[PDB]
Amino acid sequence: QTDMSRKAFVFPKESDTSYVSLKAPLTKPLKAFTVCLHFYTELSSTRGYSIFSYATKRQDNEILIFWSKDIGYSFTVGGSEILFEVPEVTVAPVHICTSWESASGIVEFWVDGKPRVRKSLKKGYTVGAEASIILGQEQDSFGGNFEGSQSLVGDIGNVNMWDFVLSPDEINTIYLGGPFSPNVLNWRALKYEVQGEVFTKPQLWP
Amino acid sequence: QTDMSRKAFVFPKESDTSYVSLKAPLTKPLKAFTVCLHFYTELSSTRGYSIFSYATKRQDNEILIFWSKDIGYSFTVGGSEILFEVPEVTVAPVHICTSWESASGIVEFWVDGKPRVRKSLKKGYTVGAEASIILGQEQDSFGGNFEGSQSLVGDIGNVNMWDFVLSPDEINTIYLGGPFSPNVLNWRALKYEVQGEVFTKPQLWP
Amino acid sequence: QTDMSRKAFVFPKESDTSYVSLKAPLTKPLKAFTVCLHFYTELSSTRGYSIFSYATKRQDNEILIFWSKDIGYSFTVGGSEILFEVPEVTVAPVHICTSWESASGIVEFWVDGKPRVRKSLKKGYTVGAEASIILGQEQDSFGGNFEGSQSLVGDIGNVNMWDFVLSPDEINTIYLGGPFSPNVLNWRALKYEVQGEVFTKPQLWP
Amino acid sequence: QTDMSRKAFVFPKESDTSYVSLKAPLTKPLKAFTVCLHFYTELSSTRGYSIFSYATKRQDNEILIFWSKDIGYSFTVGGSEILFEVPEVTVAPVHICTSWESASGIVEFWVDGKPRVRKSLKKGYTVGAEASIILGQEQDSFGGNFEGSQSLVGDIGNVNMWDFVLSPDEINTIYLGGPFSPNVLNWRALKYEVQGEVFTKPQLWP
Amino acid sequence: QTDMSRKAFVFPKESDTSYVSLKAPLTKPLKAFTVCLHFYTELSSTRGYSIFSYATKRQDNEILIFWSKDIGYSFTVGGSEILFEVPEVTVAPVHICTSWESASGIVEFWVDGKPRVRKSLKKGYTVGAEASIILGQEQDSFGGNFEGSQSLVGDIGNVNMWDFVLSPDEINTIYLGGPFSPNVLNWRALKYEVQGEVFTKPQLWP
Ligand SMILES: [Ca+2]
Ligand SMILES: [Ca+2]
Ligand SMILES: [Ca+2]
Ligand SMILES: [Ca+2]
Ligand SMILES: [Ca+2]
Ligand SMILES: [Ca+2]
Ligand SMILES: [Ca+2]
Ligand SMILES: [Ca+2]
Ligand SMILES: [Ca+2]
Ligand SMILES: [Ca+2]
Ligand SMILES: [Zn+2]
Repeated sequence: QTDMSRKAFVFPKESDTSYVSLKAPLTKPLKAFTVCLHFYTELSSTRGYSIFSYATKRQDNEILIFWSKDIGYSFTVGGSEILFEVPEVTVAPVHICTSWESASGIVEFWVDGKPRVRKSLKKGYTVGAEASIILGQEQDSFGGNFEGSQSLVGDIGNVNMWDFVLSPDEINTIYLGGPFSPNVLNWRALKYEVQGEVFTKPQLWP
Repeated sequence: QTDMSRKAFVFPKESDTSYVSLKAPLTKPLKAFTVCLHFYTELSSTRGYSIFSYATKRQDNEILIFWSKDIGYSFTVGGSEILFEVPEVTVAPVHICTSWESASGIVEFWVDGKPRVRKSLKKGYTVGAEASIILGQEQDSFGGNFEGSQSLVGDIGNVNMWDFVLSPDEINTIYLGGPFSPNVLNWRALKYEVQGEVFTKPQLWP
Repeated sequence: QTDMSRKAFVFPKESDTSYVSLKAPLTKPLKAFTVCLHFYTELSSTRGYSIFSYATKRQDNEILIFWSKDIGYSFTVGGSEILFEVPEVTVAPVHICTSWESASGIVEFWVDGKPRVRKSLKKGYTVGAEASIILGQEQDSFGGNFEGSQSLVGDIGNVNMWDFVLSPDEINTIYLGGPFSPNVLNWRALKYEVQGEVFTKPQLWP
Repeated sequence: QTDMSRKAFVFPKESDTSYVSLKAPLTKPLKAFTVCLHFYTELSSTRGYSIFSYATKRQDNEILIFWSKDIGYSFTVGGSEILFEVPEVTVAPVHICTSWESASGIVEFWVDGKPRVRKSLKKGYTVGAEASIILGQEQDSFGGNFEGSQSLVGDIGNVNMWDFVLSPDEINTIYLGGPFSPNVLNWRALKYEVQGEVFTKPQLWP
Repeated sequence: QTDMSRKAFVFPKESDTSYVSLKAPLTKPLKAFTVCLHFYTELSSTRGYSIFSYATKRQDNEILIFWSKDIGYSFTVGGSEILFEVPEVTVAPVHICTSWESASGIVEFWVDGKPRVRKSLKKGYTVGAEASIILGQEQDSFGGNFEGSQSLVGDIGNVNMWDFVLSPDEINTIYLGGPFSPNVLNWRALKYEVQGEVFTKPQLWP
């Protein structure tokens, strides 16, 4: 349990061996979640990259937030993908929150505190809770099989996860700053293991 | 009967089966009206879609607010249409207010609190009081004959209707969300029925 | 003799029969004038139109403010024309003031409270006192001979006229909504006759 | 000497006969100077024009501030020219200050209170003190030989000249019109002669 | 040892002979550093130029901050270059800070107080302490071999340097004007030699 407040993980160049493994108190399967995080990369007009990679022993893409060049954000749950298209890239750090709810299939995707349209994905599914949660690489197997062509080059931080859907008022707090207590991954009480070329530095964003 | 304040209807996937039917205490046929609503969709550069479908047994397009692909807003009263061309799509929630007065034929169309020029439509006509008012689908018959290629995919809310023409000052109060009470459809006391895949969630816009 | 404060004339369709004639209490030969007004039309990228038409029995274009397609504002006194070119159309209400002085020939043209450069027109000329002053149409004879393809379609209001050139401070006050006292035509004590399809409605601009 | 505060000279049409001669109480040659002024013209895309023409018996362009069509501002000392190119023309009144110091050759050119990069011209030169200073026309001889295709059509005023280089703090005050006391030409104590069609009117700029 | 507060160096013309050489008693090789400065030039869309050139006998580009036309900022440590692409030039003074740490190889580049992505250069290297630190020219040997085609034309000032990586809050303090004390180069106690056409003038930036 380490407090990572105001610090981010830095992956300064492309590799297939640099990653952070985040440990969640494994539990019953999830019927809903929210994941929020900050990241900052120049890779967006060049190639695609994984932002957050959650795999189970039986599904490598159990939850995957990904940037796909010439498209925009890619969001996948239990192997099924949906797109949130982005016509202009930002040259600045980005905050995202994304959520999924089994009962409705609704996915929300929030970029710098502003919502995309609601979309539909994997209504009725359950997300497994024996997970391998990885920052900086895209998993093709449980805890492994990374591709350098999907590695994250740049900074990522403030990764928090909850097992329910945050309301728009709660998102606004996470984006602007205020008190909250994530119950799956908490940045202020983070259990993690680093591997390869990854550094811990003061965050570049407010 | 339900205060829908801060909530919206969500239509997360294309279909011809998902809709909301709004119930008005309607008695007197209409010689004037104002409709205002907020909606959020990414469909605008892909296809046309219906925003507000008001149908009677004599005229399926008695009041129709529609987005026409590569044209802009389409406004229909008693089967006759007028266009408000839009050169550039805004991809963000939009507030619209539209009004018609039979005496002059004057139509107004307001987008995010800004007026379009006044136009003329159906001077002398009377709009039927026995109506089916639908969100999410376009009616080709009283309460039905929907076409999936005209469904709204996204969120709609703050739907309000009056049986007279709001003044520019009153429109501004609606847009900034000051106190009002509509006399045909009131979002703060709405009676409605839901069909198919539609959800009620906290509104995405402020 | 009517206070038109906060109201505008609406000309919702193309025609050669809808117009307003304004009556000055006057008849003194003009050695100078200023004309101010607000108007709102969506015609500007499609065709030309008359904005303010002042005719005497000797000269149909005695004072003429006109929009000419692909050029911009055309301003004529005593049948002689000067242009104030406009590269990009504003699709929003516009406020204009224009003035002329016989002694110097100096013309000013102010758009949304901002001055165009001073130009020269008809130095030494006298503008006739007995006039037909028309809104909505362009006159080719005293009080008539209108051309439908040059009709104003949209709203016009706040029309005022003085028999001297307003200073830049005075125009700034008129634009910003301060106090002023027109001595030829006064929108707050307006004597007029309407013909054809013209309506009086709350103004759309603040 | 008259106080011309709040007034500007107006040259309403092209000519080669309209100009204003400004009288400086000059004696000792100049080893530095600053000239500031406001001007407003719409000529900038169709031809060049003189802004401030200072001539000596031995040199017609002893100091010349000129607008070169398709280039931007042209600044000359003792017949040697430097350019401050302008990619996009502003169609609004402009305030300029420009300075030159013989000890360094450094030229400054400020446009609407913002400094261009410093440049180099005529280091060690001395500027003649028996001068003909004209507005409205470009001198090819001491007090004459004007070219109509180089005449200023528009307004000019707030013309002030010191025999030293103003500091950045002082320019900011001259742009803000805080207090200042020029020692060569003082718009508040101006001695001048007019010729041809030039008018004095209240300034268009605030 | 001069207090340069509120002054800048001015290089008014392109040459290969105008430069400033900054002196300080550095003894310890550098395992980290930060440099900050203001500069202002109009060269950016015409050609490349050197902003801060730090050479050792071993390496002419030991630390080099450089502008490359049609590309952006170039940052070099020990002859190894990284780019920070800039597609739209800022035609105004700019403040930059740049830092490197040997332990991680992480480089930071901040423009007008906002950070670029973190990149990687020369992990494990050491920057030599016996240096030639030049403004105004780019070094191809220890203290010389200047190329006029890489000369800086414009102003530079507020040059400071430290032997450690400034944190984000420390950069804020510098950019926003708070008191600070640098430990390698200090604008308030600057020792230097100058050759050629270089002037000291009041700074053009705040
Ligand atoms: Ca995978
Ligand atoms: Ca993969
Ligand atoms: Ca229909
Ligand atoms: Ca249909
Ligand atoms: Ca005509
Ligand atoms: Ca006519
Ligand atoms: Ca000359
Ligand atoms: Ca000449
Ligand atoms: Ca070199
Ligand atoms: Ca070189
Ligand atoms: Zn944040």
